[PDB]
Amino acid sequence: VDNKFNKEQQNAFYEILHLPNLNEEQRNAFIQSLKDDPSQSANLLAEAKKLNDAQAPK
Repeated sequence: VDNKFNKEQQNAFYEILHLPNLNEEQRNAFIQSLKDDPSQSANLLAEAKKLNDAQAPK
């Protein structure tokens, strides 16, 4: 994105797009959240990361 978001948000976005033990509802709320407030992306990353890892297989 050249006029939409920044790399920090798109790198985080891809990071989220790569979560294998995530769900649509979560991946959606996150992606959307990222699309809403790109500034707090790193937060949605660490959050989607903690969630994906926390909600993953034992």
